[PDB]
Amino acid sequence: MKLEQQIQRVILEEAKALIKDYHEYHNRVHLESVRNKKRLGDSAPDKKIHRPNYWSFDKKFDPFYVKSNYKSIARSIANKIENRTYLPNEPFTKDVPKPDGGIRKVSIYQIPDAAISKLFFNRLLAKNRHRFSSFSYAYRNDRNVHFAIQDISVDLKKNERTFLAEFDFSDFFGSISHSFLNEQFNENGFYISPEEKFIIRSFLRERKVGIPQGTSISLFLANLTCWKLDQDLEREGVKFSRYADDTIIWSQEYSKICNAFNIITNFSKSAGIKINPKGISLLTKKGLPSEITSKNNLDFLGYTLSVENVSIKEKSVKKIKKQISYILYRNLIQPLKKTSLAGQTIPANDRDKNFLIAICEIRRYMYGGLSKSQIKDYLSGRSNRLYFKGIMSFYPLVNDVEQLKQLDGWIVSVIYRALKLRCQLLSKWGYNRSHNFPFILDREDIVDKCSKKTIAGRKLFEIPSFLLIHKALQKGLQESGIEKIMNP
Amino acid sequence: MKLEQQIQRVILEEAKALIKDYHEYHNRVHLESVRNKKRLGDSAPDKKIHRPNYWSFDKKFDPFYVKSNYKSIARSIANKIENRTYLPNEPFTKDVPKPDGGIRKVSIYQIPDAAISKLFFNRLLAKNRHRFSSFSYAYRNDRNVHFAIQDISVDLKKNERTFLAEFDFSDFFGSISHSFLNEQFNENGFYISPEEKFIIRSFLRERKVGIPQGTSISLFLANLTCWKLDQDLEREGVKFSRYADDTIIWSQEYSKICNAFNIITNFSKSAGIKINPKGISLLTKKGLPSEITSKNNLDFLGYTLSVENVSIKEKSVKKIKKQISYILYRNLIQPLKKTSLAGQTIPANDRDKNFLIAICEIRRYMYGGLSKSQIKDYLSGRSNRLYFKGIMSFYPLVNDVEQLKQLDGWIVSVIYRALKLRCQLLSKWGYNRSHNFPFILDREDIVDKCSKKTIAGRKLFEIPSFLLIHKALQKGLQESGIEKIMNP
RNA sequence: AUUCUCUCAUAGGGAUAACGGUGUGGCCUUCUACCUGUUAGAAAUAAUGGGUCUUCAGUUGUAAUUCGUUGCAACUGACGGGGGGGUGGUGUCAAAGCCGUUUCAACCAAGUGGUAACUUACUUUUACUUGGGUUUAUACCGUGGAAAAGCCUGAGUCUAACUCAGGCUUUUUUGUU
RNA sequence: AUUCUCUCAUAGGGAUAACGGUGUGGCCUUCUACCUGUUAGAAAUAAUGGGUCUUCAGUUGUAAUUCGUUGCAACUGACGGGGGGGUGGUGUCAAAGCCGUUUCAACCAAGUGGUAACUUACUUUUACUUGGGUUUAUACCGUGGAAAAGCCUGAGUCUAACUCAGGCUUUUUUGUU
Repeated sequence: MKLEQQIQRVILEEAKALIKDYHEYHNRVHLESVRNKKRLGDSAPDKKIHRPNYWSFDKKFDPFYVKSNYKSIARSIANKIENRTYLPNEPFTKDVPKPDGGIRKVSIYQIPDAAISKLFFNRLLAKNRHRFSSFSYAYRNDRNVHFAIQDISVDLKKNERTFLAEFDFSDFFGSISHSFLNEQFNENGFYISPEEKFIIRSFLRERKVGIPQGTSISLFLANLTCWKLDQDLEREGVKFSRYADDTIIWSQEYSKICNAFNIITNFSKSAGIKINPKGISLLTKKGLPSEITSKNNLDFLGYTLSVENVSIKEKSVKKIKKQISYILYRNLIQPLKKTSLAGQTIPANDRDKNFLIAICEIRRYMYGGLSKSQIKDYLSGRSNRLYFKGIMSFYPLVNDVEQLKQLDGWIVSVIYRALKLRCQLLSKWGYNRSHNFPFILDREDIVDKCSKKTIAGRKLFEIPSFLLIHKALQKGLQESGIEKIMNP
Repeated sequence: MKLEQQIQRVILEEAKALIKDYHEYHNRVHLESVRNKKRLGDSAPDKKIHRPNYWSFDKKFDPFYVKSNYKSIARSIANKIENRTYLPNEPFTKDVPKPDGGIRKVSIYQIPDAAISKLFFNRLLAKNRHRFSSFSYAYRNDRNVHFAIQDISVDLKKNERTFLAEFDFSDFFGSISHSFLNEQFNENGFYISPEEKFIIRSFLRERKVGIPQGTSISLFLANLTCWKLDQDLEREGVKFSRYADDTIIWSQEYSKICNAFNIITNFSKSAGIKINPKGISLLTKKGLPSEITSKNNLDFLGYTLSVENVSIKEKSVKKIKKQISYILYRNLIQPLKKTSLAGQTIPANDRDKNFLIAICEIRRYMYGGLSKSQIKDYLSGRSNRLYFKGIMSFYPLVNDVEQLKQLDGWIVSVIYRALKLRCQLLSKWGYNRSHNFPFILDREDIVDKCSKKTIAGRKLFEIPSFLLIHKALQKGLQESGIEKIMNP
């Protein structure tokens, strides 16, 4: 297997994946434009197929061009690597404002460069996995981060007291001396081949100071750079997880966390660049008090972890509520708030197509489109597999029944209120439908009525419930684990 | 995917693997009997195809019977699991004498029970991998134990003073209360499903006290029973590895090792059964002295690990020498020590077929059959892949050039001496061949002459060298890692 | 029968001789520096049959250098143990030493009180075979078929002896070849 | 051209209109409790069209029990928020409270100084769609072909005006369908 053939395969697969994503993009845009025409009538805006802007910044950001000449690109890249002259082209960088007031600098390399990065740095990560720490993730959406969450959750539940602290490694990775990185190349038993060292040094030479964040090379270079920090924190006995440019360190002892702070600074001085906490707190039971500055629950990647349970962060709950409310608004209010309702089917005959579309959109967003019979069949044993899609799939570890029950109530209440406003708007337009099915139900009846309603032999009006899919998620976690339910 | 179908697949695959192994066994026996006929002439023993004894102790130990009625076996096993009456049949148990003076009780379950054990306990180990420790292995031949070795090796090289201690958990797993095991079923975030709990309890009920060792269920149950010991040792800051019923705990601090001893004592008390050391020592540079009872090098699974290098254990070197010496003896002396040399080709015309067979046997044992051109192409870059088979494949981490150089000298010397004895014996039988090629070379010439010799255009007289394949092993470790060279 | 198929199936029924593999060589194709006859051929190469090195470290010169280092020469420094018995120089006031010269030893053995054996072997596991796939020959485990030999039992004539029937063991060819 | 093919190839040449995908439905097949018309049929079922629950905790009885627990009934305990404005009881010496009664609110909002909008959207990533595979219809991105309309430029007769040629933009059908 020659290197040129390997580069060919990698570049071609990356290009094909991007092409497939764009094809599905424009197909989705067309299907949605057809549905939106049906929804907003003549007011429906016209389709607008966009192509990513960075496709034009360089021709090699474009999947279609790279697929046009991936053989020549791979040929030249292999020759440049063999002659040790290869240097990656500049990536597209956009500065996104971090909510904490910082700046996260994304880097989108060109398809050839990204392909080479994956080919080599996935190999280096696989070859050196046992030298790296446990809970080290390059992205804050990585599916494996929940393992770290699980650990902290378990610890929080068991430990009488859990001291925690947080750190921002953003500036560390923005400006870390590449000479320090190079000093780590032959330490901690890392198996880095000479050609791999050339590719690492080439991607670093393309940069000037710091490691590119959010890239195929980020995880490996971070682990290689922070290997001594990880070793010192493990020798102290604290547990830690690095996700992107954030690090959480928790322990059962105050002295241990203090010494961890000391370790981070010894590492900061040795690296030439400082690491600053977001800082330190104690997590205890809600009833019991604290001696040091403390909070009841930590917020860790969309989870509010407490000594009593794991729940969804209020920001994440707000996002869920935003999506559900906008589903209902888009399908049941926005069309009726236009200047003309021409081409928009007005509900009649005890049938609202808009309400079915909205309930189904909410069901897709939450369950992934599952029926309550499917979920109950999984919960009973009748069925041995239930696909776990939707928003709850991203919160597999939630065990807060009260939160999900409250969100159930909120879903029902918002359905009632939006339907009432839809009736009011319809009546303004001159279509009395209050007595009809979708607008006559009282709130304390919606669920029941919609549960009984059937169309095409399938109950497509049932109001989706977070608690049912939570039951299923708990069973699926106890039967398959986290990794098997966050992707099929 | 129903449970019966899953059991069917597993039982059939296990039976087929065993059948394939037996077929290859008798085919090998025949090929070797043909070669041995050629070697020992009329004195050659007759073939004797054996079948494993345990195949007859129960019909389900026999792969062929299980393949005969694997459908009925799977049907009944699935029904028994669903009705929660399944109980594994007694395994075959032979008590082997451990060199330390102990007894290792191996357990060979029947093909159905082994298949079920794999099906469920591999799932459990995968689903709970992140809850387990790093260096936990169920066999002392597991390919991943070398990662643990690598870790300690690195530590030894970097640390001045590496306090080590060793522990025997043999009696712990021989008699651990199954109630303690059951108490751990709902701890450390372990995801164990109800059916998995039934299967664990069934395999335990089949036993009475302790965990079966050397089985598919050994690793998981050992991790589940020792999870709190692992957590305590990790909080202390010591690093440890459990291989089978052996545990090595190392640290850079004496206080940490002493506190680890205290932890093991407490865990022994909480389990109702004691854990005894083999005990506590300090590993330092060869030149520098020590305070406490100390040794220059620890012996860990075929490795003599020192602060200066990693070498092969003297017992393992003895084993290598035994195999090479017997190869030469069998092919060059034993046939000539028989009563009659009838049917045995006597060397003449400057060709010794026996010497070629012996050199090729040694090459297979050492290199795996590689040519020195293949190894030099890998070492140079001409060739990008060299399969790593033979004895050195089991010692991928050796970096002791002196040991390999000494073994090179020993190979050349033993070749010379065995050839000289072959010449003497041949002359007794009345066949003077001292002037001929295989009996004329001086020791300090053997390699050179054998290097230049060629047959079929390929140099199959070259004396195999440990150091060349060590160069190749080092390059392959720096290019592919441990996991990729211990199995292709 | 280890094949194929039925039984509310970790066990039992049937029906056919096949099923499952092994070494060699062939094509396919994965990667492989240089120099060469001699076959084709118009110097483009291919199959073939002979040969050479190919690694690591330092020094120095040179080019790049984001000051971690990197490409190229080209010079030497290693690149095949240890032990026993004699014997020469060294190399010192003696002597350890350590240079080399010859003999002994199949290994353990640089050791045991002593030293032979062993590979379908001993064993804490000391464990694996030649990049992936497929078909001309030589085969293999089991099962089936055929023949021969030996032994035992029973029946007919019956002093002997002969014939028939049943059972058991062993050895040879083949359909997979 | 995003197809196919050549150049010692991160770039350039050519040749053809195709390539790459999407929703629906069909078969294949993975797993799916019970009760039912009405179609086939001799009660063996299949496609169909309607309906019910299916989870968790405790108590008790019972069977196993390696004393961790496990199968089965069968009884209740939860199993769809919060807020604002009025209003009844409670439930106390007042009052917090907390039972229920009606209205308001699309969400954020249990809040902002104020409250609307928004899904190809905002964003630290807030990220994904209905078990696997394949073909009748409706399509999609790009490219190609055809037609129509508009604008600009040049040429001939030339006051006008007409004709031709070139370029640019937009909109419609199809070969993939």
